[PDB]
Amino acid sequence: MITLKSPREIEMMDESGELLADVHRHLRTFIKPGITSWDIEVFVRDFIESHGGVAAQIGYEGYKYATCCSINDEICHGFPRKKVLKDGDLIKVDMCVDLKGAISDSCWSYVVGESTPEIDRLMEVTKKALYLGIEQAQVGNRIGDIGHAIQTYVEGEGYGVVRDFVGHGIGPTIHESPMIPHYGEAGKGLRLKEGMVITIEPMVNTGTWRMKMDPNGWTAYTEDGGLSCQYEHSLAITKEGPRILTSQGEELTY
Repeated sequence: MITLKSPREIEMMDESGELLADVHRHLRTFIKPGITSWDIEVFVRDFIESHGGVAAQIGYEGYKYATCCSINDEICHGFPRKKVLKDGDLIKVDMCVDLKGAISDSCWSYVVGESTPEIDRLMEVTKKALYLGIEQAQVGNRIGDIGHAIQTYVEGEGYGVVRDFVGHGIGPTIHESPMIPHYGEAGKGLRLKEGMVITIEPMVNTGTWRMKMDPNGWTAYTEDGGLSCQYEHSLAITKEGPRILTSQGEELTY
């Protein structure tokens, strides 16, 4: 149930991740005030599919979309909808790609139009946090090292680290064991081994880390109305150290 991938599998997951990365790159100019999150769904789904892939979230546990679009105080699992995006919206776009059977997952945050100081700071903290996480993903370190790197940094900046959602393994589906919490204690619990493929995907809130659920069973809101932010990568645990499968270019450049 935690499967270890072979070099060839990892390779294909890397090719899957390049297509998803490429969708993210194209989102940088497509996302603007006046579009809806439904337009993002349509565009992402057409891009993945016209390049041979399958949007792996469709049918996952009944989910119907290629994408999650979580706006502002929505933390994760927002539905793309025909609601107009505005100046100042912070939208997290989550998508998964299955390219010839190989899975990649990656959520990236975008600010729509003119940003604010509050949003520029939150996004830069969340993204740093992802990368501090990824640093801890070495063969031999343990899963709690990843949570401890993230929580210490996020909390030191004044923010809450969501707790109710966590990273996970990937391959052969979009969501496998093991769990990767984004808070925790260095040196605990499960040990990372070569050939694991996982996501790191901290969700960071400006105020409490607590959430409430929408009636739809999927979408989560911050409990206090603070903005929430997420960045995610898929990565392979290797002897060389973490190989980021969904990289969009040079790290922290984007």
